[PDB]
Formats: sequence, structure tokens, C-alpha cells
Amino acid sequence: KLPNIVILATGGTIAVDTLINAVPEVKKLANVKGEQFSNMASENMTGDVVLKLSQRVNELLARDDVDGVVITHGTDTVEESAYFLHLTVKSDKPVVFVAAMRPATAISADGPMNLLEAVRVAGDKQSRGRGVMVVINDRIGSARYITKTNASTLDTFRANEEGYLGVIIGNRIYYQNRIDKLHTTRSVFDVRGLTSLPKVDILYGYQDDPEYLYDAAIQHGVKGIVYAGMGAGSVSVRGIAGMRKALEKGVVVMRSTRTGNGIVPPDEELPGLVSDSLNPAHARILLMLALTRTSDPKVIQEYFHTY
Amino acid sequence: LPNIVILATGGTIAGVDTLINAVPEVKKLANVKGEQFSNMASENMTGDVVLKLSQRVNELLARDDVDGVVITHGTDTVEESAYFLHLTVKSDKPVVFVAAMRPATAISADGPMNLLEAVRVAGDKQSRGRGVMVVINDRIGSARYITKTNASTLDTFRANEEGYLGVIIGNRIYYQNRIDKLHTTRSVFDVRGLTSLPKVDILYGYQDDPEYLYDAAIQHGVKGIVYAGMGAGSVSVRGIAGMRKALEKGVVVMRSTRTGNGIVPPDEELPGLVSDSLNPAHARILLMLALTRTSDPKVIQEYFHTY
Amino acid sequence: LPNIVILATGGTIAALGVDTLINAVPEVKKLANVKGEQFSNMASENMTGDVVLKLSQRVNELLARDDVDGVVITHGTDTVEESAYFLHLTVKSDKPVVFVAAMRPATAISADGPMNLLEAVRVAGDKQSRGRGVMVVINDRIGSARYITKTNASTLDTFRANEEGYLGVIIGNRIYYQNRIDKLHTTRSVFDVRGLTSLPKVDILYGYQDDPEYLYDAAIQHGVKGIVYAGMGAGSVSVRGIAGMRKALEKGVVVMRSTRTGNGIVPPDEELPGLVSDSLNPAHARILLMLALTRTSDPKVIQEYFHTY
Amino acid sequence: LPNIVILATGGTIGVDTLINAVPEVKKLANVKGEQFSNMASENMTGDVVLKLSQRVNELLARDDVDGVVITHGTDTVEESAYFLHLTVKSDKPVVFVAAMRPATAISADGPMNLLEAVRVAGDKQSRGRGVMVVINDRIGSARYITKTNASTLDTFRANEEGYLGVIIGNRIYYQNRIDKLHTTRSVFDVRGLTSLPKVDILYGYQDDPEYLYDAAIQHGVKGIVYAGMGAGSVSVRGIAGMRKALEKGVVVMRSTRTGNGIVPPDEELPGLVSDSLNPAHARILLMLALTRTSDPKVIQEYFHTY
Ligand SMILES: N[C@@H](CCC(=O)O)C(=O)O
Ligand SMILES: N[C@@H](CCC(=O)O)C(=O)O
Ligand SMILES: N[C@@H](CCC(=O)O)C(=O)O
Ligand SMILES: N[C@@H](CCC(=O)O)C(=O)O
Repeated sequence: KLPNIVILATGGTIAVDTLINAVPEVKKLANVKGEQFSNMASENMTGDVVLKLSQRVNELLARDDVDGVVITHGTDTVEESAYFLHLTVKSDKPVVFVAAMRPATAISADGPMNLLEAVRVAGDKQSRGRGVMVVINDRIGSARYITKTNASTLDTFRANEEGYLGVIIGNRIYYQNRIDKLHTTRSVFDVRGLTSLPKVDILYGYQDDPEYLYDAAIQHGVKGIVYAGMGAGSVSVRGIAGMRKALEKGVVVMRSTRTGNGIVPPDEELPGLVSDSLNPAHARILLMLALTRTSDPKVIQEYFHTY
Repeated sequence: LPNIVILATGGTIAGVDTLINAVPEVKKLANVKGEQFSNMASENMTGDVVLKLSQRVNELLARDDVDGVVITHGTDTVEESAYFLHLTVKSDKPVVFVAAMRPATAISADGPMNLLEAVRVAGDKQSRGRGVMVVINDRIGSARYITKTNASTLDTFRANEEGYLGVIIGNRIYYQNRIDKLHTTRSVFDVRGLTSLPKVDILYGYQDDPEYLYDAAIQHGVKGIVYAGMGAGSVSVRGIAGMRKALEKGVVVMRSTRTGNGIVPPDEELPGLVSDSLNPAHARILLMLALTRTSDPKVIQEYFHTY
Repeated sequence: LPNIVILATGGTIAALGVDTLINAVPEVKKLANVKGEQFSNMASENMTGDVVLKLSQRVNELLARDDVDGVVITHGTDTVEESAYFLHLTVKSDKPVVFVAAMRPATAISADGPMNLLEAVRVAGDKQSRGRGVMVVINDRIGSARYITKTNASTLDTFRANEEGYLGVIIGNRIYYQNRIDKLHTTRSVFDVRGLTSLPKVDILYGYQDDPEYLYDAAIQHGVKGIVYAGMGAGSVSVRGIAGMRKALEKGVVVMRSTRTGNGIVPPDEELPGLVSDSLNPAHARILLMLALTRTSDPKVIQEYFHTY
Repeated sequence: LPNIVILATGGTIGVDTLINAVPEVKKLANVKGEQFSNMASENMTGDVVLKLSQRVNELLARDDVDGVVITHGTDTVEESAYFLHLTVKSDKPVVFVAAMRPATAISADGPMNLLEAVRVAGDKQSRGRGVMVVINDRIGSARYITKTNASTLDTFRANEEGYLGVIIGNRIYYQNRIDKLHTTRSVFDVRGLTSLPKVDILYGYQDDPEYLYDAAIQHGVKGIVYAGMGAGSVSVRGIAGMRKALEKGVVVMRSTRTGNGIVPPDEELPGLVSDSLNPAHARILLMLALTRTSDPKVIQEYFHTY
């Protein structure tokens, strides 16, 4: 009859028991059991905690008595945590992240409805093999493309060029797309038996950008640097000098964009690698994981075109 | 026939003379005069050159034989240069920035039509007193709201929540909005005689963001820091430590958002000021100009809600 | 505290007494001194011109009073853009007129109505809201009746103006105004319906491959005075549609070419018959054409209205 | 080089005149042009689209044809593209291309659009993705793409569904694969047909008239697509009109005039619902559905799967 869903809470203004007792209708959709993983605002989520989360989810999905998992998280960095598990979960079972833009105590709070939709999505057989998803505001987005585009609105999560995987209207799921990238069960990345991740920082691009910020990053032991550049990863003379110093020290430089959408195309005349359509936040996640398997720039560049 | 001066600063759209002769149709819309101001890619445009550009335009618009000015610029940082002039040009006469996403030698190059449209706008009497504008892909955008949203497409310039000031279809201008902010003739920012501006850097917000970046900035004498934060300017414990140190040293901290759109609301629990709806790039420009007149956080905050 | 009147016409947001609505969201009572009035109670798909005509007259009556600072009108979402644009052109006052609605029923989990209503009252009572034309408030956004339209059949963020943006937004209980529309409205509008009891008949026909000529004949047979064409692309017409439009013109009917696309400008074209709708979509175009026919039948004058309102 | 045939039907984008105008395409593939017709898309008719589909099926069956590019006007390309999306029985790429600015205009978009269409049609990674529309560096699916703006270059978009891929720097970046039935897995075949069932579209608005339904019924339509208010809502006059049609055996399909979104089922109302298909796309699927059956339950399932 009903599928077994585990609700793993990590924090956020949305929620775990109380949360569940707030919308009992979920009991009509599946057999739920809640587990408190942590309780912190997403702005304080760290790589080591995300790493533990990924490991815990792989453990649960290995069980025969678990059909899917729903994860409550804060909205601010959910695109970072979601993409990490998108690349590290070794199962076709549904992993759904859910969040809320208004606190549970607010008038017309969105959390209750988002949670109900998240459970319905995770328990549906149609949801298997689609990669990690983020459910909110009646939409279903892919971890690889979804990002928070507005600071304070309910409809903040969008993928302008890629669209949504599907939508939920009238308690029915309408799947529209399947992403054409590698993920989950077909990913080469595995963090089981790992307890630490390579250090990667992000530097911004703008008029008068300082070369000294690069010096500080290098001296503090970074293994990689993601550049949120102007336009299509364009670099000033000061940025070029800073990138050269990094390259001599064995640090991997990845050029992305501050614009918010689009493709950063390769350019033999500029230093570093290019991020494809990955934004700064997503690019950092993939670079950290890539560095746990290799340091060859040719191999890393290919990961960015396929993941 | 209106007298229009075309001031060239660089960009792939281009000297200024061969530019004008490459598209002779503009000669039928106005009596144009070209002037070479500089010639570099926009990623290398610096605050001191922009300061000089602003002063030169103020000089030109003061003459009775000049009805408007068109400035060719690279797309990558045009939103920075345009917003600077939006706040410093003391004239009612039209100032229009124009650019191109494809090189002049490209098949289906967009530069020729963009230039023709910019001249049409600068010469039209109904274009007076609307603030500095950016004309590209048949659209007219305000310097205060427009931004490059895509790394590589022709339709990259958009103001998702604010829309366009107007559009140009079939050689006719259709004006839709007037911005409800202060600019040009009613701005308090006077830059006559200045040779340099206060140093202001931008730091990114993400999972595991480091404290040492704030240290480096302070260590190098910055007078202000724009934070492109998570969500609505959220700050991690590490980011908060870095900010408190800057405030002690007397540095102004402005909290913005890395999301791309929306309002960052006030919050007494967090340190620093808030950017209203200005993105990181626009926020930096306003903060520098504010630092030329005051250091009182109360005054600066009001500037961000009215400009 | 401002004096605001809440006029209920229907919609899932409120069917229930307008008073029960106010008692349900008591917070509004701390933003202003509110008074409710039940004008009607029907789904917007059933709102008619004669009814919208009465609503306009009643609102002009209320705003003429010194003891009334603004009005909030609850309405269904489906045709609110039509009702809102009608008042946008006929209300002769600078006081705020704010339409509000809800995409989810009052009994739904995470219903949007309560917050939408609180935001509408805050907008209607703010002094900075005067002289901005009729507005539509929903999902933290403030949109102009002239540009706003329902763009999605079932989502909460359905109301948008893709090319024109929002007039402002409401975040953290604070209003942030961004634009002022550059079009004529309210106090500077020539349309005056006080004293009118009926409206000219205007129908809308769609443009698509294989479109039939007989739909034009049917409309003509039933005495329409105007026809709005939701055309392909920039108001393009097939050989069958042109034959239909020519028969209509021969019979005294005014033809207006708009677009089915959803956004943009339908530019002038002297090769084709009829007038053009500027950036007005089919629904908005029908409202302006009906009002225009109460004043004149001159094509040159009507065309000018479409470029200024 | 792959073998690509450019089939011209019209549009402001002499098929060989265009080929001589943009000779860059000969470095991308061995091209060959064919003049199928020459009319503005607003004048494209079902009988013509039927012949176009039969011709394309015929060409893609050959050993020496790797893909086909079709030049078309922008106004109804979404209608012609979706018709072929449902009737072409092959995995080989079928790409529709158009231009918003005249070939004589300054900064004309046609040359680049064509170059990108040929690149997409000749790439092996483009197989089995369904019929596509290429324009302004974007690759869109015929099932989701629509002309959203009357006159801009960036008019073709799929707000909720996004693009299949994008073309930047002479390289193709595929992003999605649609999750709907099409081409080789479609049950619609129009081989042998010379005519299609009559289907008309009626608009929903305040004061909508009942007599328009009577008119359609009088002229023998087999189906009616309703571009309704909101989620296919209907006024009392509309309900009266729909009831008359149903008792006469006419199939009523409720869609939406809004431009995007799902029209959910509601049995308190008359007729079927269009899922996420807009009015123009809905009429096309309904006509083809009527060549197989008149059963309401079956037609409704087609609308949830195609
Ligand atoms: N900064 C908080 C906001 C509340 C929320 O998004 O739930 C977080 O990201 O957790
Ligand atoms: N990075 C170059 C790109 C070319 C252009 O936008 O003109 C610039 O911003 O100048
Ligand atoms: N068709 C209903 C939907 C519910 C609503 O929008 O309030 C109406 O427009 O009244
Ligand atoms: N109405 C014309 C416009 C030109 C074009 O799109 O090519 C057509 O759709 O053919």
C-alpha cells in the first residue's frame, strides 16, 4: 500500500515531529518517520556536515524498508547541498529537498503545502532515476539547474534557461523533462570512506578588482579557486596576474560567471578552466569533488561538461 | 536634425570614425560627431577612467550645440559605468550607452542595429529627463535596474522585476515607465575636480566562506566592503567575525545578495547596512560615491533607499 | 489611521460575508479603519460589462467623500485584469483603488488570500500610493491594471508583466516603489461613464491555421459594433480572415488587430485592414474599444486612444 | 560531412538564394535545397502541412539523408512543427528554422539561425530528441515552444519547460530530453489521408456570446478548442453553448488563454482538459486524435501523454 518515507531534518525556517504533526494529511500519502540530523540556518552549513549528510542518506537508501527520502533545509544554501548529494548518492530512489521562504508562524506560510508536495513526489514511482530534486511553490527542479534567484520572494527558485523537471497541480504530478547530464548511480564520485574535502574559495569579478585577494587565498592553502567573473569569465590585468601566481603554486583555477545564467565558453588565450553552465556556487561543489579523484586539468574540464 | 556626439571607450562594437561609416544610416537620423575617449575591453575599465568619462560628458552636455550623447562600451561592465554616470551627470539631455554581444565581424552582428536604435533614442525629444539608459536588442533599460543576466546570449540585458523603460519596434519608440528614483539633475553627487575614489571591494557569500578575506581587505586599506551574500544578505559565523573586525577599524559594510534580484531588508540582529534592490556591482558604485561626501551610516543607508 | 472601504464582488478569496472576511484577518484592523460592503458574489468568469459599469459608478461615489481615503476590491482572478483596466480608465480620483484576489481557496493549506489582503490594505492606505492608477496586489507584487495579466492557469506567481515589470513590491511589511507608468489614466482620462446604462457589443475572434470566415459573419449577424482579433504574430491575417474583416468593415463594424502571443507591440501596417492594439493584449483591447465606441466612431481618434491609454 | 536537405516553405528568412547568401553552411555539411512552397505562415493550411509531413517521412527513409532543415515563417511554425512532431516516423533530426527580421534588414538574424540549424541537424547527438525549432542560439522542443512576443528576436520561449539546449561558440550544449511521446513512438500516421477533421478555437472573456458555439455547430466542426479564462473556467453562456455541442456529438476541449500552465480536470464542468498544451497546440493534437477515435476517455489520455 503506502510507501515508506524518511523525513530527515537539517534546519531552516520550515520545520521535525511538530512539522509532521502540523500537516497530518501526509499520513494519507505515506508511512513517514522523522529523523533530526541537525538544526541550523543554511548559511552555516559546512562541507564536513554535508559530507556526513550524503553518507547518512546512502545508508538509508540501501535499506529495503525505505522507498524515498525528504530533506528539510534552509533556502539560502540548499542548491549547494542538493547538488552535492546529486553527485554522491548511489541509488535511483527519490531524494527530495524541501524548504520554505516564510517562517512557519507567518500568515499564509508556504511550508505546509511545500512539505505535502515533497512527500507526494518522493513516494511516486514515476520519480525514480531523475537525480536529486528540489520541491517548492508547486514546482520540481533539478539540483543541477535550480538556484535561488530572488532574495525574498516565494517564487524565487527558477532555472531560467533549463526550466523545471515537472509541476504539481491538483494533487497530480506532471513530469516534463529529464536532464541530459550524469548523476547519482552513474557518477564516478564516491565520498564513502572520506572525512575531509579539498579547500576551494570563490573570488568576485568587477572594475578595479584586487590582485591581493588571490595572494591571501594561495597563502592560506586553497587547492582551487572559482572565479565569478564579469560576462563570460572575462579577466582584468590584475586578475590575470593573480591567476598566474596560483597556477605556479599548483592551484586549479576555474572561471565561472557573476551574471546568473549561461555558458562560459573555452578560450585558449585566457588562464584556467571554464565552468560550462554551472554558476559559482555549483562550480565550487564539483571542483572540490573533482580534486578528490584527480589533479589533471584535462580530466577536470571534462567533468564540467558532463556533470 | 539633432546634434549627437558619439563617444567611444571600447568594446567589440567598434575607431569611432570607421564605426560611423560602417553604418551610414545614422547620418539620416542626426548630425553626429565622433570622439575617441579610450579603447579597451570593459573588464579593464577602472574607477579613475570612469571618473574622467563622467566629467567629459558633463562638459559636452553643457554646450548648447549638443542635444545628446551615445557612449559605446563593452558589455561586461557597462552596468557599472552607466550607473556611475546615472548619479553624476547634471543634465536633462539623453545619455545612452550602447554595446554588442557579437563582434562586428560576426555573421548576424547585433552592433549595427543597436547603434542605430541608440541614436534614435538620444535624438528623440521624449527621451529627456529619464536618467541614463542602456539600449540593446530593441530594448531601453534604466542604468539603475538593468544588468547582464546571461554570459553569452543576445538577450542578456534584463530587469526581471522592474521591466524596461520602453521598446523600439518599426523605427518607433514606445515608452512604458519612468523610474521612481532620484538621478542626474536631482542627485547630490558632485565629482568636479576629483582625481580618485575611495577603495571598495566585494566579497562572495557561500558554504565555508573564510574569515581571512576580510582581514586581507582591511589590511590593504579598503574604506568599504560590499558583501554578495546568501539569500537576503545572510551571514555565517565566520562572515560575522570578519565584519565586526571591519566595523571596528571603521570600514563601511554593505550587505547585498548573490541571488541576482530582489530586496535585502533591514535586520537589527545583523551587522552592516542593506542594499535595497541594488545588486553587488551597482552597490559598490553607490558606496564609493557616498564615501566622497560622508561616513555617517545613517545617511549612507538613506541613499540606498532613494537612488 | 486611514479610512479604507473593502468592496466585495466575489472570488474564492472571500462567497462568504465581507465582514466574516475582515474578522478572519483581524490584522488589517491595525493598518486602517476598515468598512466592508457586499457589492456582489460571483465567480469572475461570470462578471459582465453592465456589472463592471455599476462597480465603477459606485467607486466614483465612494471616493468623492472626504471620509474615504481608498478602496480595496476583492475579485476573482480569472477576469480581474478586465475589471481592473475598466476602472483604471473611468475612476475620476487620485485616491488608491486596489484590486486583490487569491489563487488558492480560503480552506486550502497555505492559502495565499490572507497575506494578499493585508498587503492590499497597506498599499491602499499609504500616502505614496496616490496618483499611480488602478493597481492589482498579489504575491508581494504591485502591478498596473494596464500591464498586468494572468500568465499561468494555476500557479501562485501567475500575475506578471514580462516587458513592463511591476510598479513596486512589498517585503518585510515595507513598500518599495520602482516605476510610474507613462500612460494616461484616472483623473486625466476622457472616458466618463457616469450616466451610462449599457455598453457597445464587442467580441474577440482567434487567429490560427485554417481559421474560418463564418465566425465573422456570425458576429456581424448578431449586431456587434466592434471586433478584437487575437492574431498570429504581430496581428497577421490569413486570406480567410481578411475576407471576414472586409465584410465587417463594409457593414460598419470597427476592427482592431491584436495578438495571441501574450506580449509585445502590434505595429501599424497600412497594407492590412483594421486598427492596431499597440501593446494591449486581447482582453485589455476589448475594454478600451468598448469605451471608445461610447464616445466616437472615428478610426483616427480610436487609434490614438490605443497609443496613449 | 553529413547530408542535409533544406526544405523551404516560405517565411521572410529561392532556397538556393539563401544558400548562396550564407556559404558557411557548406563547411558544416553537404547541403541540398528543395522548394516545397512559398507562402507566409499565416496562410499555411492543414492540407499543406499534411503533404509536408508525408514528404519529410519520404526523405528521411533514404540512406543518403542524415537530417532535414525546414525554413518557415514565425507566426505559425509552432503549429506546423508540432504536427510533424507527432507524425514523423524517424529518429533522424528534423529542425525548423525561421527569422524575425527580413533578410534585407540591418543585423538580420536569419543567416546565423540557419547556420545553427544545420549544425544541430548534422550532429549525431541530436538523434531521437523529437522535432526541434532553432532560433536565437536556442534549441526548443515543438511540444513546448511558442511565439511569446509579437515582434522581438527573443520571442520563442518555453517559460516553465525551458530549452532542450543552447548553441554557443559553435558548440552544442544539450540540457534536457522531453518526457512525452513523439515521432517513432507516436500512434498517429497520416499516410494516405488528404483531409483532416474540422476543429475551431473560441475565446473566453467577460460577456462571451453563446451564438458563436451555434455557428460552429452549424458548419460541421467535429471539435472545439476553448481558450478559456484562467484554468479553463466557463461562464453560464459558455456552458449553454458547450452542452449543445456535446449533444450534437462535438468534442469540447478546454484550454487556457493565459499562455502557460496546467488546466486540471474538473468533472463539474463540460468537456475535456488540455494538460499543458496551449490553444494552438491543442487544436493540432485534437485533429489527429479524431482520425483515430471519438471516445472522450481515450482522447483525454492522448492529451496527458503527447
Ligand atoms: N537564512 C535562513 C533563512 C530561513 C530559511 O530559508 O528557511 C536559512 O537559509 O536557513
Ligand atoms: N569582455 C569584452 C566583451 C566584448 C564586448 O562586450 O564588447 C568587453 O566587455 O569589452
Ligand atoms: N474561476 C474562479 C477561480 C477562483 C478565484 O480566482 O477566486 C474565479 O475567477 O472567481
Ligand atoms: N507573417 C510572416 C512573418 C515573417 C516571418 O516570420 O518569416 C510569417 O509568419 O511568415
